[PDB]
Amino acid sequence: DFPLANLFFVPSEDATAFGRRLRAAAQQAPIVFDTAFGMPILLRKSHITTAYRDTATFSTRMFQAGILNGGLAAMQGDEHARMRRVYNMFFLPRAVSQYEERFVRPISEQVVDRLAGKPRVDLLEDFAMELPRRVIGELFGFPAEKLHETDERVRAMLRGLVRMHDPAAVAESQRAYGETLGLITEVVERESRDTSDTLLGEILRTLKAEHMDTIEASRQIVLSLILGGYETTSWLVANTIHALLAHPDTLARVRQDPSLLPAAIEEGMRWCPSNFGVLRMVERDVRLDDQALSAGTVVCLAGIAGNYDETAYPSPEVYDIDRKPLPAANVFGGGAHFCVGAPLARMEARVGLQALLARFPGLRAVPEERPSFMYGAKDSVAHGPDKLPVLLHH
Ligand code: HEM
Ligand SMILES: CC(=O)[C@H]1CC[C@H]2[C@@H]3CCC4=CC(=O)CC[C@]4(C)[C@H]3CC[C@]12C
Repeated sequence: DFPLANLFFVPSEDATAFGRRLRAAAQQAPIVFDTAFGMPILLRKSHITTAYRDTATFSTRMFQAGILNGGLAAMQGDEHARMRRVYNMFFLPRAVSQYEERFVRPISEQVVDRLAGKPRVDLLEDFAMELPRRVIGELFGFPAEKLHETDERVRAMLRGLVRMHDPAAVAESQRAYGETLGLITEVVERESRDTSDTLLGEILRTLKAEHMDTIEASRQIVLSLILGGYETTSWLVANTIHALLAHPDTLARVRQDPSLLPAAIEEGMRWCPSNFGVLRMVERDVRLDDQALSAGTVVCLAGIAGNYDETAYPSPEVYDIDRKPLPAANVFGGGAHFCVGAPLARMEARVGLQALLARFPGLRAVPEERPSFMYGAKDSVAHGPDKLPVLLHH
């Protein structure tokens, strides 16, 4: 029906290959069928914009088939709106500033402390993964090590949400959720008590006030903070520091002027996105110009196919934090489901990188050890590096 393509599981030492591959595909056809994802990938900007706006035709009901069933992302319409308002409260600008001052700045200093006393470290495992894990730890009131133990299971959960037609991926996702249910239940039970003094405690109290604090709803709060708050945020941090390490003159500008960090992060989401976009379910036969999609089909909206559009972003292969306006991020989705955690993720990248750059004026990539980039790095559902080895001192 649509041309066949292999857009995702392709390794390269070039961080731009992923973005370039999606743009080139979009130039050849508006929709491709990906041989690994097993579903159509929409690449054309106008079609993606139509799809994000029309939730009656492009739903998230495919999440009712997997481990997110019962959670926010699987909800539609008014049910979705009501729970979305609860989540929104916890990610308002002032709430985020409060997390920055109370939790994220001190944690970032502690994570950077642990890198001291070593000539070289891997910023992927030792920084990019560590910081978001410890922030979620703080939100749960549980030791970050307990989350560290779930890494394989977390990635197994996510792989089956994306490759949802692959029986091995779906089975491993459901099994991994089963194998994490004890920890999730323990966290919910403790922070459901009147003695809770954690942010998760506050979220569960708000659900209780709305008579929404079912067993399933409370487990799904915890699940969403793990999958988005820990794992997915790690790769944004990783890709931003890679972009700076790969462009030493820009890294030096940003250490001398930390007010440039928001720009470095936004341009990094364009230049080296950690995500392609979203999944949607076609709810009724629909025509997109001369393209036809059948009711029941699950699709990917690959919003990042526009990142390397040279009419929009001249010299798109250049990491340029001076672009104006800054590029609109495509990694958080769109429409009514646009990532509710995005303010926290953006703030963690800024505060974490600020602490790292201030602490290590000599920071530089290990010249000899080039990272390899792929969608699916380390069995994740992210486009990112396999390692970020650095030298910390001159
Ligand atoms: C770089 C970091 C992150 C990326 C790239 C990301 C990406 C995404 C994407 C693509 C979606 C689906 C949007 C759609 O269907 O339109 C999403 C939804 C969601 N994310 Fe994030 N996420 C990140 C961090 C976070 C964090 C830190 C949290 C929580 C603290 C979080 C919680 C959620 C939730 C609850 C939803 C479902 C929203 C809804 O369906 O209304 N995510 N995220
Ligand atoms: C590939 C990627 O990074 C994106 C594509 C679809 C996104 C997900 C969509 C659903 C979702 C809802 C949550 O509550 C947590 C985050 C998640 C689990 C998202 C994580 C990141 C994902 C997996």
